[PDB]
Amino acid sequence: EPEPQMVLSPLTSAAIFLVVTIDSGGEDTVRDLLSDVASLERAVGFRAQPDGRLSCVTGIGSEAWDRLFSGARPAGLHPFRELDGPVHRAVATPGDLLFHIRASRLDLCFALATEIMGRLRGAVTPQDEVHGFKYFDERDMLGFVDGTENPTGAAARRAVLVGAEDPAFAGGSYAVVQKYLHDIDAWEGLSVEAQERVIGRRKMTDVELSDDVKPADSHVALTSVTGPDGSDLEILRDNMPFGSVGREEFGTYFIGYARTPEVTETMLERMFLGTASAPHDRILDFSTAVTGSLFFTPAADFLEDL
Amino acid sequence: PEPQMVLSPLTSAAIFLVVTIDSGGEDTVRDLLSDVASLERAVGFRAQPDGRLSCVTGIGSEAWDRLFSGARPAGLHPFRELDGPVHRAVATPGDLLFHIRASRLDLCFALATEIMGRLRGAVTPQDEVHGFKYFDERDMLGFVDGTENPTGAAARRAVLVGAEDPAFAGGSYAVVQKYLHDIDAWEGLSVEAQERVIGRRKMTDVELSDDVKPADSHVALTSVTGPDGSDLEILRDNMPFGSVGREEFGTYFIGYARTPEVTETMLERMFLGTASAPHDRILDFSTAVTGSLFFTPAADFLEDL
Amino acid sequence: PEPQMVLSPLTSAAIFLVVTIDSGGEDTVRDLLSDVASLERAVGFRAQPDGRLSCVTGIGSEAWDRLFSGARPAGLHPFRELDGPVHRAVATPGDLLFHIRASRLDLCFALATEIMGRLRGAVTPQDEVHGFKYFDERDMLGFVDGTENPTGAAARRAVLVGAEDPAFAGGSYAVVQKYLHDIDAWEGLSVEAQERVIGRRKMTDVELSDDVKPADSHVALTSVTGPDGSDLEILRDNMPFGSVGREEFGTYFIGYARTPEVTETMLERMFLGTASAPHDRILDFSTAVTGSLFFTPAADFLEDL
Amino acid sequence: PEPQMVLSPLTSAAIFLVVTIDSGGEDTVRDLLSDVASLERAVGFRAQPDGRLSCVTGIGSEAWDRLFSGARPAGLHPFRELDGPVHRAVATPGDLLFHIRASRLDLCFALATEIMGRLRGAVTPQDEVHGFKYFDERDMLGFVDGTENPTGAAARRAVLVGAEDPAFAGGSYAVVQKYLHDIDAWEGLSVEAQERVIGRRKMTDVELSDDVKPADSHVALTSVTGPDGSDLEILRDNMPFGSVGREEFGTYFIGYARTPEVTETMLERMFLGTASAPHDRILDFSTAVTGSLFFTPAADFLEDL
Amino acid sequence: EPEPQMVLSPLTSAAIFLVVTIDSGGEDTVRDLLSDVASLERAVGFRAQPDGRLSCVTGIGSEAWDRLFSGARPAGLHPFRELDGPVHRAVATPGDLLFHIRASRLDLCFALATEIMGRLRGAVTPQDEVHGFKYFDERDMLGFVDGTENPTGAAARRAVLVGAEDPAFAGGSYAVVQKYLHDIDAWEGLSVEAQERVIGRRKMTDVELSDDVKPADSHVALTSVTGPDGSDLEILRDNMPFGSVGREEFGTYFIGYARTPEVTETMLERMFLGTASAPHDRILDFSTAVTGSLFFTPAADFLEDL
Amino acid sequence: EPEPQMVLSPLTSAAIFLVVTIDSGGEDTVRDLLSDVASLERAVGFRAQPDGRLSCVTGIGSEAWDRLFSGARPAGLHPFRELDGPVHRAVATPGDLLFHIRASRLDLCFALATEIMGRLRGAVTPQDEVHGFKYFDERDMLGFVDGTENPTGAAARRAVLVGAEDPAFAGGSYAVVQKYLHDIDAWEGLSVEAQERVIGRRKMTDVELSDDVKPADSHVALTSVTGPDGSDLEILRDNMPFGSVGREEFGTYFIGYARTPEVTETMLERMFLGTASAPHDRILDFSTAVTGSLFFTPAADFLEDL
Ligand code: HEM
Ligand code: HEM
Ligand code: HEM
Ligand code: HEM
Ligand code: HEM
Repeated sequence: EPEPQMVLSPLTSAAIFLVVTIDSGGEDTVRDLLSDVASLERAVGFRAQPDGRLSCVTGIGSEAWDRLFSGARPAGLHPFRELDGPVHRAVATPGDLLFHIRASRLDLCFALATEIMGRLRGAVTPQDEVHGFKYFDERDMLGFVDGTENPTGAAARRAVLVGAEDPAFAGGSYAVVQKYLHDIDAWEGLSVEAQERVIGRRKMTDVELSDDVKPADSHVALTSVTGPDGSDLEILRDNMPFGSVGREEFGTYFIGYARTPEVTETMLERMFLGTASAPHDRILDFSTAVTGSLFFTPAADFLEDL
Repeated sequence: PEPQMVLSPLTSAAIFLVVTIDSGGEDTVRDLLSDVASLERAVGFRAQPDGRLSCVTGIGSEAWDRLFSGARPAGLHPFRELDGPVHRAVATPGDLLFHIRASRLDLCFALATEIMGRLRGAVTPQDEVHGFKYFDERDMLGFVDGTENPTGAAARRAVLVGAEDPAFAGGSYAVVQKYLHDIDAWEGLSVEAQERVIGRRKMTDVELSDDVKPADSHVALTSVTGPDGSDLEILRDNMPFGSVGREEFGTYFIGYARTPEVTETMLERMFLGTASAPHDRILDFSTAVTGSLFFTPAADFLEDL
Repeated sequence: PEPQMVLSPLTSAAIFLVVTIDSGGEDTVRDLLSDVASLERAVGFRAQPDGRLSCVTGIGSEAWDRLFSGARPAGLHPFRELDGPVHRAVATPGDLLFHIRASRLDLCFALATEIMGRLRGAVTPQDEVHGFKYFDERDMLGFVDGTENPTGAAARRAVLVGAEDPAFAGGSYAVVQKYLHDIDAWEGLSVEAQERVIGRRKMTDVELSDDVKPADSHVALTSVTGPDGSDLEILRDNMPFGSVGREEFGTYFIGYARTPEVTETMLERMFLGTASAPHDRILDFSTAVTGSLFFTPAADFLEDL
Repeated sequence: PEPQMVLSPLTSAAIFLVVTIDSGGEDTVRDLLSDVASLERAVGFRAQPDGRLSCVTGIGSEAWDRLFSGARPAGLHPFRELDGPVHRAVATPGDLLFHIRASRLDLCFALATEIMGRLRGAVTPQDEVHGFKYFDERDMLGFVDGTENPTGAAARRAVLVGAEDPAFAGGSYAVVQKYLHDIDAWEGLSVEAQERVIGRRKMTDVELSDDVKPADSHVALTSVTGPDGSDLEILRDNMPFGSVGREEFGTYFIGYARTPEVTETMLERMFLGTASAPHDRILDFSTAVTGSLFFTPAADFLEDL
Repeated sequence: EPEPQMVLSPLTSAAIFLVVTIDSGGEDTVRDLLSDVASLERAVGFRAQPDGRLSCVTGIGSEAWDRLFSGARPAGLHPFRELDGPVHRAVATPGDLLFHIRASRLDLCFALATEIMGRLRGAVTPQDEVHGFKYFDERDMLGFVDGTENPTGAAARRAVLVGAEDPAFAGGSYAVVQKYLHDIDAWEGLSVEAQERVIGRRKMTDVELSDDVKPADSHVALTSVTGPDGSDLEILRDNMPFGSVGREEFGTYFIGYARTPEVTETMLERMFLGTASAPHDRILDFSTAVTGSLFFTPAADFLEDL
Repeated sequence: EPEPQMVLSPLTSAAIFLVVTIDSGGEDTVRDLLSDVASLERAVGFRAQPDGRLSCVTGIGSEAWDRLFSGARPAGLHPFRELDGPVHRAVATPGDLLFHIRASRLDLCFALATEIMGRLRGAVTPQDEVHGFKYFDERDMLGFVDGTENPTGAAARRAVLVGAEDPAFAGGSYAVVQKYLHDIDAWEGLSVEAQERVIGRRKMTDVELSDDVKPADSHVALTSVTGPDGSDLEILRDNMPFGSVGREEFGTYFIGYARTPEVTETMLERMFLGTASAPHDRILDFSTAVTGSLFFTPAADFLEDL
């Protein structure tokens, strides 16, 4: 049985997201580090038993996969697909390796990131680094509770882990990342009731709007997708807030895990390109994506066996 | 099948709500049942990771027949009043049970508010108790309460319906009784005399030897063996409650079991007695003022309505 | 002079008990008053360092005359009923107040049990509320409640009797009112309209600017400048309480001040209005169902009798 | 088969008790063994949810034959003394092991008190150590200790007896050794020299790379592969202990494994060395003063007595 | 203003009590350590802020004082006085220095004890070392809540700290220590109600027995002492449980702080020698003192300025 | 009478440091914000009682003081003095207003910073923003415990608050800030013993090196200063780590409070210009100051009485 990485684990109060590209000639250094990442996680993490909750999920992009490995590839691994809507665009930006590092304290995340990057210096170029923090009662920078309808238990396993559809890569997952910045000035121009209509849930109490008042171009409406067989298509989101007050940067770092990119891409298409009933997701009128990358997060034993 | 959170541990706060369904309110109730898990997530997610909010929803026998057209769970029936020579276990109205737990009362109250907001005009409240942890898991009689609950696999076996009733697998049966205690009488006993009523040491919670443990002690009467030698177990999530001004010192009893027959066997022994015991001595200091039985279906049963 | 714990912060749990003294109950009460500090330590020491148990004991005007001869506190009088054009602040009976707080309800309940056990047959309960923290220090209207309470030296100056009444230095005066809210009406307002009722932003708790704050908003009416230009302040320890099944969503108001005149001035503005404001708009959603005044003596007063 | 809590994590407090069984003590011991799980619950339930009390009970080779008729676990034998050219792994008496862990020492102490109370007059104590967490999971040599323990499925595979000995499935083997350290000699080494003794970086706990890791380093010598190319793993629940007055700075070693052969292989490598290492350098600063081997049966084996 | 040592600080969950004698010729070593002890306490303690709560209170015995210092001695400092009752005895045992180390965790206590003893090695001989631990809800090994009637606030300051009566030593205090071992076998044979009559309070609830039921030879009656002024004489007790289950050692480590030894001495005299109304304190029928020592704990500035 | 700002408060797990300049014409907006900052601190902080521990200390620079206020100036207020050593330089950088925001959680800090900067938009220009985090057991990025010798209690009050020497500004303090970046690659090539000789304390245990082995150019030797009266000159440090792993930015944000800037300036002179026995503080061989500013932090009531 393949052991997954920690893709099913819960939100934490601190996170570091690091995205790098692999420099020409840096492949051997990267493969050696991949084989040791679990050992590094334990080395740091054991220090803060029992409440540290340190984990690291490592993802590899399509272009990078083909530079690192030979043989079969995961069935759905491709570069992030840029979505060029009439109004809003989802950009593709460079990224070969993702390290999604979580803990209950930032120091543990920082210590592990330090160890990883120490091993990679001179082999990679950093592309993005975000230090995420919990904001009040699991809110995002738009002031709404964010993560509520994540799947749990068996449903999460079924939504997130590769299975018999791609048996050589069972136990893996696909992660899509996008860094979003928000236009807080425009957002705060809206009444609370108008913001609720953009999201599709009540702001303070986080209760979903009734189907009779929920707009068709609300975020919740557009990201609710059912498959041809009537099943709900779900993803697991580990979004974190971030920002810088003096630069007026207020962001949401989006990261979504799913057993095939087709689920997450369907959601993104609905948001950016719209449906017969909605031109686009109204959340995008206040949110700009500035990065966009797709990664395969292999089963943990795949990494170990390097 | 995914169960509701019937296996989850005791918490520091709880709200127990029992309502009856008004004639005409059935549709509203089915709508609400389909959404209860949603509402739980809406409130609970706000307080990850330490909130530990849960809600277990149960449905009574008469309500079942009013709400659903298909098969009935095999063990589902009205609570059976037990008319003992001295003490009585009353059967009181209740169609729907919401057993709400969290580490803080606010989460319980917020969720209860949302549930009741959806049911207003469809149901009549019968009982509402706000329970609280009392020191080191003590009840209002001063004893640790819940010690011999089953855990892990033993709990699953004792609590969850399985292949004996396969269309309802993952469900469970809850019996509730609200008890009020006569604390004046109880406090007139010595500690040793109280230990003989319960069957355990008061301060340390160690079981009395079989040599010393009276036949009519509570632990003796609620220890039941099956014909296959094995102990019959239930999972109890009792909480204290009360009002000092009204001299109300209570234990809210709630017991979960894979069949009601187990919890009914224990109640029979308590109230009706055995060869060796007229009745459970705990009932000399405890009066049951409610009594209701519910089936708590698997979570996917409620979602699919 | 050692004050009672009138300056201590909000806690997550409280019990408020208000009783009247039966005729012939005086001596039993006096004996209890002399022991209440001892009882608080008896229970509270069990939960050091985090229990934070306290009990503040207050005595009403009529009761004062029944219990004690000699000097009366200068400001002590029965709560004054306020009969406004639309809203009324009722005066209800109460001779003794016990304001019990802790970080856990069990500690409060244990202490209340001890106190009432010592008073049984000498007093009659008038009110009992069990308050709980609601999210991030919110009240049942959904606003952060207590923000502008004074701290440090400013609190001491606002709350404790000093040289103006030297025999009773270190005392304070408490006004209590139990309020029930009309949540259905309140929830009919937009958040922006709610903010204009209160005078602060709802989610972020920032005060509205003076150019937008309505004259009949709550913050506007309860901001009162004294003879010297400075704000007259009180210390509020309001707690939410309620019952979902009875649709009872409440705020237990308790405010401490060095003279009742401050609190009474605020009440008059709220209920009777001013030239600028008909009445406090919070009262269009909030009904007072009790109203009592108490003097809370210095701790050494109680210890000596 | 329900295992005892041999797979559970390190805790901040522990008591290790080793005793021998006196003449005629067998019946008393068998009665205790049947009740030990009940005693754990008695104490443990008091400190839900965070007490994390557990007790693992082990029985030695000679004791097994005195207590039980019928089959013996395949791997149970007396601890094998190893007399190396420089260092010795001593064997000392021990019939019963109690490995008691919790998040607080009180819980461990209370359970140990109850156990020893039942055994008074039937057993002679041989060793008692009260262990405590030291900073960030450090040992008395200043190194993080426990990092490479197996977890999850790998831990089950490494620790629990399976189909190779089916009557005893769910059991495990525990080896204990009390080590005292020469802290003066240790503190005479540079940090970098200490890291070469252990095989990991001192502050950050990162393993030295293979190019730099000495062959007589502790991590090198206790890394063993079976013929399959499989890593042989044990689960260590080591705790620091000591007495400053007596200059007693210790490590209480306890390691669980599915067969004693794994742990014995490691001890042989440490004490007797390999082709490339005379002995483990950790032993130049560490002296074993006890050594015993126990079998820890499945929990239901004990309950069935 | 004299700065006291942490003699007013509350009970903690962990404690080490160390008593040593000063070997011949060890005086200079000890004086240097005394000047450094606050610095050692910060060196260890700062690592664990804000919740470590580490403190160390250093005391010096009467004989040791004369060996260490010339000039003024504190007025109340003398060797502990042996009390030879008809039945029970309070023994006097050697002790020149006391270290009363407290924290929320035993590691901090142990680390600081280690640094202290490492500096005193070869200059001192250990006489006693006890590792105390909190037992449930502030109970002692007899199962009673212990510490309830300790003074707080200004009442504690008045009771504990030397003031104008000995101005050269203002902000000091006096500590008496006794290690007690209990006969738990005998104690656990009593009914709870009989135990309550020994102590003077309710066992489970910790409420004081009323005057009309409390026995004259109960512990609470014998340790309640009114001064000339008709006011209560008070001490501050930081008693901790300790023991070893194999040796049947179940102990109370008594430590009591007071502004003058006369207060603690009066209490001990009542307990061990009794009154007109009581032969002795019934607690002593289940408790044997095996050490007894008296220390002065100077103001912190005294130690640093030597 | 005078209530200080929270300059005596302890270290917390999270901090934001914001330094801004006041734009031409920004003065009135700033004065209005200064009068409201306490109300904003309460608006956010009350939400998180009792464990949020939110505070904000507001400082004003020398040039800004004269732009903002008429009448008396604090006696010690002047621009930060650049120190140009032979090897190392302490740079002076622009800064009119300092907001030192601390809490147990970063969200509270970020929320309050957001409210302050929202009021100042168009009136100020940000110069520096640092989000500090606790690193293990109060360590800095050099791996040493940092803060140990801070004064406490009465000694802190005396070291930090202005008193009768400047009675109009009694209850204020002076803050010096410097953002340091560390050369961790160079630092990590030193043995632990060599690092200990740079700092002047044992790395793991934080015990001070004895006076025989402590190098005269060690950090602790150079920042140990006695006044003419023989007494130690003390400051209160609230230094926090910060960093970005991808940029290899590993920093110490230095902030030191004192009753007069002369104390802190003497320390800086010793560090940067050295003594007869030490060319400069060895810590500076691994640490570069990239900001340097001096602020007066007035009593709370001074800000309010605007
Ligand atoms: C731009 C920043 C984003 C923000 C601030 C945001 C915020 C939210 C919020 C507040 C909710 C409702 C509560 C919850 O269930 O989590 C929500 C739901 C959801 N979001 Fe987003 N979201 C963002 C981007 C995305 C993206 C890019 C996707 C998909 C690619 C996505 C997929 C979802 C899904 C599947 C749900 C659950 C809908 C349901 O089944 O009820 N979100 N998000
Ligand atoms: C006044 C109401 C009740 C009180 C205060 C109470 C209290 C207790 C206490 C103190 C114990 C011993 C510790 C423990 O194992 O939990 C106990 C055990 C138990 N009670 Fe009750 N109980 C009550 C009602 C009931 C009822 C109505 C039932 C069953 C219908 C029940 C079933 C049990 C069971 C099964 C045990 C475990 C006995 C054993 O296996 O040792 N109890 N209860
Ligand atoms: C229905 C009952 C009440 C509710 C729900 C309520 C709620 C609030 C809220 C939300 C605030 C703003 C935040 C704060 O500073 O605490 C506030 C402020 C205040 N309330 Fe009330 N309150 C009630 C009754 C009263 C009463 C009866 C009094 C006085 C007799 C009073 C006096 C004050 C005062 C003095 C302030 C501070 C105003 C300022 O200076 O900004 N409140 N209340
Ligand atoms: C003498 C006292 C002992 C001390 C202080 C000690 C300390 C340590 C330390 C610091 C580590 C490295 C971190 C870790 O992975 O836990 C380690 C690893 C280990 N120790 Fe020891 N140990 C001792 C005795 C033993 C004994 C007696 C055994 C086996 C019979 C043992 C088996 C192991 C194993 C298997 C590892 C993991 C090696 C690896 O796979 O990396 N240790 N020990
Ligand atoms: C590179 C920036 C800095 C780092 C990493 C740093 C680190 C340290 C460390 C590790 C200590 C020893 C433990 C302690 O007592 O806090 C220390 C002490 C000290 N530092 Fe620094 N420091 C730095 C800059 C400064 C600056 C700029 C000053 C003064 C202007 C200063 C003043 C002090 C003082 C007064 C002490 C206490 C000395 C004693 O009395 O023992 N430090 N610092």
